[PDB]
Amino acid sequence: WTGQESLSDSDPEMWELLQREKDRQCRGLELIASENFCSRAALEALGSCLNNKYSEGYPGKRYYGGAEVVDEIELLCQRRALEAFDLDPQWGVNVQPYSGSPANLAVYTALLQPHDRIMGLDLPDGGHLTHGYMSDVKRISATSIFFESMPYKLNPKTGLIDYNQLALTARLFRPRLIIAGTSAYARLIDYARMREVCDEVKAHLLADMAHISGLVAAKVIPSPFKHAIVTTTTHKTLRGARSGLIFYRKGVKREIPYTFEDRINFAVFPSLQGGPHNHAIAAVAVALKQACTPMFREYSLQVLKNARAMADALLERGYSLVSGGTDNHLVLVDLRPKGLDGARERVLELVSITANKNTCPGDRITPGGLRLGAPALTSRQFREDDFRRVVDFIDEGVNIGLEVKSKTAKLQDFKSFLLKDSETSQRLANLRQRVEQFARAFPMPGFDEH
Amino acid sequence: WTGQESLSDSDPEMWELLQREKDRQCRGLELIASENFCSRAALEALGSCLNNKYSEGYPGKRYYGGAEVVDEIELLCQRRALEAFDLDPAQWGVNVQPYSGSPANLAVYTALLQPHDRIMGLDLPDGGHLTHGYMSDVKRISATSIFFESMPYKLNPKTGLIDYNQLALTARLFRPRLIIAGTSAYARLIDYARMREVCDEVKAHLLADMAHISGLVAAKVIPSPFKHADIVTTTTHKTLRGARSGLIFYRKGVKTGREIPYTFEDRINFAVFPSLQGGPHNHAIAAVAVALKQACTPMFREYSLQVLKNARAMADALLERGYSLVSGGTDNHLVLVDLRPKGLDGARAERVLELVSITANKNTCPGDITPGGLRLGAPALTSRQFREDDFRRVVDFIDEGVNIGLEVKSKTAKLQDFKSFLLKDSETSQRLANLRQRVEQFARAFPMPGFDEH
Amino acid sequence: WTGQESLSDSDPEMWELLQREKDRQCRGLELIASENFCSRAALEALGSCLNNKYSEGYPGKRYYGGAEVVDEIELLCQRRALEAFDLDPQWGVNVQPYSGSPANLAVYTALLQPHDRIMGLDLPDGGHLTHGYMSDVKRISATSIFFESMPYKLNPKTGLIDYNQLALTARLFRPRLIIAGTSAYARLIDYARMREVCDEVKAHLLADMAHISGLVAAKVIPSPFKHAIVTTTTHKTLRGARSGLIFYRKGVKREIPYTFEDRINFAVFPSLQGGPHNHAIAAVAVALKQACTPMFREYSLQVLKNARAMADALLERGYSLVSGGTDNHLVLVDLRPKGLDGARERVLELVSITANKNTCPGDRITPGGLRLGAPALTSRQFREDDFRRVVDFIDEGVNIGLEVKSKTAKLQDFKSFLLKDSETSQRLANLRQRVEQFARAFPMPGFDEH
Amino acid sequence: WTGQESLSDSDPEMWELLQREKDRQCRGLELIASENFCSRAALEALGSCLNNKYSEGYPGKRYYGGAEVVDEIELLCQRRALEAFDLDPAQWGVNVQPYSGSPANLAVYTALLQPHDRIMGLDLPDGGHLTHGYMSDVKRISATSIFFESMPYKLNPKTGLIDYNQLALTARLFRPRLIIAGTSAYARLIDYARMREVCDEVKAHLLADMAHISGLVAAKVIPSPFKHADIVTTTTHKTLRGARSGLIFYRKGVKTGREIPYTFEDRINFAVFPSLQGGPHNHAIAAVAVALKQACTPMFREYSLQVLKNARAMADALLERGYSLVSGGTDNHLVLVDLRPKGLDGARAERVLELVSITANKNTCPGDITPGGLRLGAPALTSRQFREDDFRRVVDFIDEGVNIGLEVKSKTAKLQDFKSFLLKDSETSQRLANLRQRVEQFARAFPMPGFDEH
Ligand SMILES: Nc1nc(=O)c2c(ccn2CCCCc2ccc(C(=O)N[C@H](CCC(=O)N[C@@H](CCC(=O)N[C@H](CCC(=O)O)C(=O)O)C(=O)O)C(=O)O)c(F)c2)[nH]1
Ligand SMILES: Nc1nc(=O)c2c(ccn2CCCCc2ccc(C(=O)N[C@H](CCC(=O)N[C@@H](CCC(=O)N[C@H](CCC(=O)O)C(=O)O)C(=O)O)C(=O)O)c(F)c2)[nH]1
Repeated sequence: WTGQESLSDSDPEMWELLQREKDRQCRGLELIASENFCSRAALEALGSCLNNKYSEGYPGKRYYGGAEVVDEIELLCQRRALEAFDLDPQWGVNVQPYSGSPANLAVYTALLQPHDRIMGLDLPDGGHLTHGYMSDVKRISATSIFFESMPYKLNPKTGLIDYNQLALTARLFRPRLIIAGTSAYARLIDYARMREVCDEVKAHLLADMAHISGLVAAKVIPSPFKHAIVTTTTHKTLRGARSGLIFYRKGVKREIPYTFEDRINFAVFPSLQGGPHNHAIAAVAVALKQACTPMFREYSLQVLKNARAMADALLERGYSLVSGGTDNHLVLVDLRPKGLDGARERVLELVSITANKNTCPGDRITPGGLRLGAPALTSRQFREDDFRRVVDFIDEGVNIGLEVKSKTAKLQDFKSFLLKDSETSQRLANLRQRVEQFARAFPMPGFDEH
Repeated sequence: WTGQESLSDSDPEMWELLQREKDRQCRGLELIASENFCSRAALEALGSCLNNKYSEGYPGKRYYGGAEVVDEIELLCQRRALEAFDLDPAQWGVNVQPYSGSPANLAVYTALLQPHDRIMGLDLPDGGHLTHGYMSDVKRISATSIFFESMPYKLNPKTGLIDYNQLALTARLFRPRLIIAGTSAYARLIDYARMREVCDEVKAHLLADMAHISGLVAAKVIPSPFKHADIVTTTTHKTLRGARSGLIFYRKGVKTGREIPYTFEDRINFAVFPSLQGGPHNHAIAAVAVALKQACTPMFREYSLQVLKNARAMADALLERGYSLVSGGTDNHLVLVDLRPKGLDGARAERVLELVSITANKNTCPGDITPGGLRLGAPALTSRQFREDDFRRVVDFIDEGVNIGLEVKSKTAKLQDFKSFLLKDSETSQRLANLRQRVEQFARAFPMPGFDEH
Repeated sequence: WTGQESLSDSDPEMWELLQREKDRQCRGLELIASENFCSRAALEALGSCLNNKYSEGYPGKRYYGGAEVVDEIELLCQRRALEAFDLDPQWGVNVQPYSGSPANLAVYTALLQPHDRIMGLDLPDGGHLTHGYMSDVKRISATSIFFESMPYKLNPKTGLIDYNQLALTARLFRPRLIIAGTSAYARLIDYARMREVCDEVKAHLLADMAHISGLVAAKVIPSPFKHAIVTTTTHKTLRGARSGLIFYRKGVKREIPYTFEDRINFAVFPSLQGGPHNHAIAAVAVALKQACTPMFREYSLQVLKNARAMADALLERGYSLVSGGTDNHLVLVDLRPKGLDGARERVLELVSITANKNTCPGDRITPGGLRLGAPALTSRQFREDDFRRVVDFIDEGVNIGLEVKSKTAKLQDFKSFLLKDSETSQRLANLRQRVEQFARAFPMPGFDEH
Repeated sequence: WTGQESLSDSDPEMWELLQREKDRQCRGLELIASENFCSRAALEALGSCLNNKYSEGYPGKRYYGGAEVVDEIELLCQRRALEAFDLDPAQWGVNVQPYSGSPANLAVYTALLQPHDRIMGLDLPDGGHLTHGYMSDVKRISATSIFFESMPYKLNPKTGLIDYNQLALTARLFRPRLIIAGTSAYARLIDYARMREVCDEVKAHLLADMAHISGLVAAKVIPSPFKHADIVTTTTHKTLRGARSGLIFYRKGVKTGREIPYTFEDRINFAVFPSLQGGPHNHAIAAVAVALKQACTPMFREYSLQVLKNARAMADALLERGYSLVSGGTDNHLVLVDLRPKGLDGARAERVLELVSITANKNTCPGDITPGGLRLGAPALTSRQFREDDFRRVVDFIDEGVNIGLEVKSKTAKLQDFKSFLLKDSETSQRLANLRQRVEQFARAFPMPGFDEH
């Protein structure tokens, strides 16, 4: 045993399940909002020898040693972050977060004291749990256990941010930080609006560029670097490895400076994390060079044009859509007026198009909508003529659930309907086969084999 | 643009630094204790297409969909983790989603302890990690010390072993809710049954950190903490020779007439998700499961027994050169040389051997901001098929390297001037070039796990 | 030296200032809302030998010994509390709080965990600080430091409790306890209203009977013992010594019981306090027997009739009045439409009628109204014909401040106006003399001498 | 109804119990340490018309109005407090609004410490109060332990003195923000300069509790803590022979070129109001100021020297009867008899002497839920013009009373049965009646401060 044997011959049991997943990602049209298909160039760096380097430290201030190469890869991800997200090196960025969720908790540990107060878009309102979600029976997110805070909702019959129930709940809550983060929100954030709301309440505003990372970088969608520190994930829209970073402003705000400088750096290490995943830091810096290319500018223009083409086709098929339309990479289809809901995701799962339940902007265990994300298959060189091609397959998939829902009542029986009916089982097996035949016809980033 | 281009031509600027570090890992003698060289089989799965699967959920309990195949790597990683440390699945459970060892430690705190509850951990300048609860005398630095109150338990400064007396004493005076038997820089073994008797007298949860001894415990090479602890956290890398991730081992099953249950299973699983993390790094989950099956093989046992034999040969050789080792010696994978009797501190050595391409780290010796010792790690080069005869050759290179720094200390005074002395002195740099190149010729001659090119 | 010498001969320096205060309390018409004049029978028990008894314990569960007499005085205050505030001994009461503020913090330590959440009427909205008041620069009340919580406001152009901004801010805050407490609020609390709001939000509702203690006891004003635990002070309206108590429901709410039982008893001791002020517990129990008398029923009917007579006379004099009128013991005069404000209290201070600034229901350092309390001089056998007699003296006092305000700008100069003008100094010296001559003509509870 | 009726005719039901307790205070030998008999001059001011003055504010900084005269009692109470303990007003300040000693202690915590900061205090079963931070091994009971984290510092169990070694040790391991030199049941004196060296090595605020030694310090009878402490809290009653209130003493004035200031003045004043309290109990503020001027007189010095002489005569007499005293003896106002060598616990004695009209309290002796000793207090009867010859007569009555309980223990077993034995046994009750009545004849013969009638 040497340690350089092939995965196919060292452990064929895992090689089995590795390329069975590569099959399913090519066999199916992944329309999950948070999902993307990383490039081979970044996937090669993700599984590189940089995993064998413990670099607990910082540029010039490392507690270890021998981090010669890792230092310049360290700063290059920073330089590429300042170049993919313009502005004078006036701005600083930290690239050590293990993912997007640790990036949000890090900024809280950096700027907020324990049990300090936050404002955040509720998870059933277009956010993730990192934004501060307590349930009415239990505290769910650690951002809600270590920091007390209250949800920030949007207009339930308009789909845009409710700035009336915002300044109201703000003056009555006086938090130290609010979040303008998006997980399921189809339009644009008014940055200048909430910035002065944050000084009326004396709060810092933080967003999540998780679903718009590449949209802001290619100047296709507006950026916060004149109206906001704000954190983001590496993947989803930037088409990279699983990591995260935190964008903080540096310099003056003698004049008063900006305090968002070394406390964020101190929060990710040595406060919350330890060894930087240097293989991920380099993998994403390859995708950070991807973000400075003209192809990425055209790819990003493709994802919005495709998200609007997906919407306009979804619009004509008889679907109501919260928000009114779309101005991002995502769709928030409202299926309740069409007799469908979010949970009855299982039907399209056995057809091999992966979606997710989404909180209905205004309903009452069963959600009422679902969330589709364009950039996943748009990375497969999809087009708008192929983006109304998707819609007929979603329209066909809805009709299978719409008919079995009329033949049942329970949903423990609705999902068992697709298993024992042996007639809908004929209809699903045939439906996925053409979805598999269609999905396999487009290129797929990454390795041909794994 | 297709997305399947080679890294060498898509970004030659990173291909530049990718094999320049692969050179430096072959170019240098990595003596860091926490560092290892992962296997090629795991690196292929680590940078696989499993990064393109968002599986926010749990095996069979996922809020998303299409998780048919991606689930099976999780449950197989579960079974392989319970098999690498010989735990029958009806008595023990394991969670394989922690992104690393630090999120794994904080997850157990959020799972069993309430905010501002009390923790006890070996102090960092005494052999512990930051996740164990380390405050400075001016500031709380680690998040385990901000969200949870904590107090250190130090060692006997003239014994080098964990003072298990000043632990049970101050525990009765502190009433903590969880104690850690976790080690980052300590050359001997933790008396787990001892810490078991302290943890049930005060009613506290006992957690260990197999971070530096995971594979030593996996090969049954050293006594295990899975019989004297309720929780056990570990890293997937370090001694286990895997990807950078973490695990959490919790006991399941049975613990008036009615029986006491076990509460850790569903509280730990809730802490890692949806409380603290989000998308599970499945590319790492599969990579560490690949190193988990290798870890159940007789080859991994032989490797782990070699790590001990090499760590003791490195220690016994350093002893004869006139060096001091706290605790007296070693029974694990690491050495903790005390450089104070040799007229040199921890930091100034760490710079000398760094520019010679022997990677060490400063370590604080019981006594005194600038340390006086270093931490040497066997499992890094033991994975390079090193032997004891090749591990006393390393020691002579360290002994020769110390004398280079020991002489510049006589020619300088400060340490802002000590580090620029080793750069411009065309005579000590000439002596450095011979030692650095000769270590390179020695280090480059050994095999290296992973891709030769990547 | 024996220890039984008279205060007049042992320390004449303090006897001087003791009977100079008894002069000023008789020489002036105390119209402070929180103020009352205690009876001699209770004042005698307040300075009794019960100060020399350390009774750290509880009925039958005392850690000390020899508390034979103090036990029956202990329970008698309880029995008199259950008799002055009817209902089956279904209800329990704790009589150890040192005052009213420690009573509120005790119920929080009893039912709430540290940093749990509260809802409370803001201090500038009719509450005290015990209700949870944070300033926009500093946390002021300890109820706001040990428990995070947010204010509960009222309708700013109606004066009644804003139940729209109540259920709104409630669902978005999900606290464990809300307060319905009054310090400056002229009307009645809808108890049944907020009780079900407290179960929609899953919160306990606590009030402060501080300004209505005797009004609820004589059945003149509605009680909470069917729609609420709720704490109160001993004095203000009950005309007793300075202490406090906490009223908690006992028994069932097998059936689920009420948890408000031994945790309140544990919070006042041994958690927050120590030695019970037994001299105060007995002094107030004398005033608790006062609350079961027909005279107290007629006295309480006098305070409301006088508060409405004071209002109706204040109404006709050209004063606007928030809330619309009055249904309690208090007045919340709105002086801004009359060119006066709250701060310009100094004028009537040198005239010897003591008032206090009150937060204007809707203004912008200088408040805009003041708070008068009827039960203070109503204890001096005042009448309604004597309660419009007050109004002309308040009307005259306003006109002194209204004219000097036109002759100055600053208020550091407005208060120095009444010192150096030597013409308004003639007008104030003459004004207080007839106020002193009028106030001295009525009986005064307590000792003739001290 | 006028409001000026006599208590005897307005409520004869309370006049019933008012002089029935005044009887019982003359009827019995009050041996409680914390208890004293307040002066008539203070009782007149305590139940004065100053209860009818709401003065939410501070001398010169009141948010209300008409506080002309009521202010002057405050500032005079300030001056008299600084004069009773010899503190020049430019170096020390005092706050006179705390309702008692417990709100005074928590006020200093809210003033200088943040929530969940750390406190150190002598454990309650070791000689401390609850305000010092006492948690049980199952529950946090005192509010000082819920809002602030804390840990006890115990005593040497075979010395009876405060272990100042296991204090500076565990302090370096605990990094507290404030330590207390406060005592509730400890017969010797606290080494303040010792606790001063521990409190500045860890940078912590040193606070004392003169609760049991306020008047002993006021008469300069025992060494004072006003030279080795930044804060000092005290009760107005107990040894100071005043009304039930509290005080807080903080240092003011001066503590690179620039000088260090003192931060306690405006932080302490803000904690007592408007943070924690509301209306100042001015009737108590004036009452304690009356006892504060008496405390600066040679009569109060003679009384305080007598409290020591009587406490030592009580101790030396108990020693000869075959009783044990922890610490060895006494140098303050209290005795801590250890009843375990006499075959009897703390609780069962406390019942016997209670029904004989000698008031004691159970006290836990270093060793073991049901104590084994009691706490005897001199200043209660020393205020009744007691002498040492009259304080060994008390001891013989305690010695005789113990033998009554020592024999019933041989005739019963439980303590639910021990307390009903002393009630229905027409033979031990006959022996109790002689001892109780003869203590009554002795106790009734001494003067009593306060009203004879009230
Ligand atoms: N066994 C063990 N366990 C582990 O876990 C471990 C290993 C190996 C790796 N690992 C895991 C990774 C270990 C990570 C780690 C460790 C310790 C500290 C720490 O705490 N050091 C302080 C000094 C740190 C300190 O003063 N920080 C100041 C900065 C002040 C400054 O920069 N300059 C001032 C200027 C003042 C003037 O103007 O005069 C000066 O001159 O001092 C602050 O934060 O404020 C100390 O050594 O005590 C740490 F942070 C981060 N082995
Ligand atoms: N030097 C000193 N300092 C002072 O400050 C001081 C003095 C003199 C006066 N002062 C100031 C006043 C002192 C105030 C003070 C003191 C101690 C405790 C305390 O903490 N005691 C616990 C037992 C207390 C305890 O178990 N409480 C249970 C109740 C459980 C129960 O009632 N029954 C169960 C049934 C179980 C079954 O069904 O089996 C049983 O049987 O045990 C709880 O709270 O849950 C102990 O002694 O350790 C205290 F609370 C309150 N002298």
